[PDB]
Amino acid sequence: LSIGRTCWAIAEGYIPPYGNGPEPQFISHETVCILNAGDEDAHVEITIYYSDKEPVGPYRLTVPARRTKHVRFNDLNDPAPIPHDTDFASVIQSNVPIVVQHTRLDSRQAENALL
Amino acid sequence: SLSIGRTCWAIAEGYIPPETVCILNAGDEDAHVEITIYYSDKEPVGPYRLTVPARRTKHVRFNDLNDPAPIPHDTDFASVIQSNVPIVVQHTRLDSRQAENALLST
Amino acid sequence: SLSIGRTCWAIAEGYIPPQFISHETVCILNAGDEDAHVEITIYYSDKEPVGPYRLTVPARRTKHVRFNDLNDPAPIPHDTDFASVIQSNVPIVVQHTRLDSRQAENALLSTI
Amino acid sequence: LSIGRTCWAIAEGYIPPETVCILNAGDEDAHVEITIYYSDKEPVGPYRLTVPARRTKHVRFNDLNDPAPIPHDTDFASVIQSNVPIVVQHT
Repeated sequence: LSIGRTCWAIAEGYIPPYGNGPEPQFISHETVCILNAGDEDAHVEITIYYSDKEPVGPYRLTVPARRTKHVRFNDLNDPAPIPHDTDFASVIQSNVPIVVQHTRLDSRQAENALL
Repeated sequence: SLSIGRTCWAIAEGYIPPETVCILNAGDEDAHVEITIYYSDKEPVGPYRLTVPARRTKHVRFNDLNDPAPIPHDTDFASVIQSNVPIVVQHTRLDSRQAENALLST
Repeated sequence: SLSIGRTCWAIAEGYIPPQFISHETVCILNAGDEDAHVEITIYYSDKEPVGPYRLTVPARRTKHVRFNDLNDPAPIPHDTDFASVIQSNVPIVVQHTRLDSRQAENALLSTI
Repeated sequence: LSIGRTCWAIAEGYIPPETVCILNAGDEDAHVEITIYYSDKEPVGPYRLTVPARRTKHVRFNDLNDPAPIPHDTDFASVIQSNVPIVVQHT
């Protein structure tokens, strides 16, 4: 039923600078993979920390009971989008235990060992 | 002997191309493992039974899982490993070599 | 007032040799309300540990530290396997990418 | 003045046709004993080795030979024990 905990911290965080186009496959698709094996919906709140400015408010998001959910940091926008080419860190909190795992590059980038 | 590890483990990442779970049972009692696969859009897929004998290790390829059903490829999943006795569970996602020598193969 | 993390961390691995490439970095987070006075110690396989590398991580702030940028007491010999111990007066969260995984990712990334 | 613990386990192990990085930030030498586990046969005796006080030490599994060398192209696992706390990391 309830595996994991309600508070996770990720000291690393970085979205490489790109142009005004769609982020490239050769870039840090830094994602936060979350699992909620529980029977109650997980109301996740993410806080981003920086090296020079104050923390950016609660980024709400939900992870349905008995479900997983990958969250690209780049896709975060409310309250605000994360400044690219900036070192950040994050804290993930939930009402129910969840399992969190940071990935610097998602699954389908590794799917390129094909040559 | 040793009863290292725990009876419950969770792996948030899981993805098969068109990953292995390494388990160690340093204990004296056989480990009756039950694996549950979670998805992002559908309900969990039933208990995948398996056994890890006492004082033995065992590498389980997720692709080799088939009963209740095979794991859909090109699909992001997650898993929960449970045992009656403490076991040590580990997962490696990015093969250092196969990645380091794929670059060479430009 | 997130008093998350602990006052002591250790990294068994350590090794110094575009933009999308990462390297020997120690990312630290201090979600607390008190400034973090971090002290890093570097260990080697053949010589004694190199003194306290002081550094500060302000309350409610993060901070990435390149091992290469460490210089006082002294710079870390490149092409040398080392390890480190990070201590603080207040709880901090410390994260480092396992050398192998790092090199590997950069390999896949490089690959056009 | 010690970090880490006296026991570590590694579920993965494989030498194709892997290094254990240890750190001993303590003031007492660490007498490490490694046990290799397999999927079909019993565990292979104590592989002794020492990690000097305030020192690190990388140990290639391939370099292990006493009691015996580790069969290549074979999936194995290991348990690392010490008389004093050490920090271990598989690579």
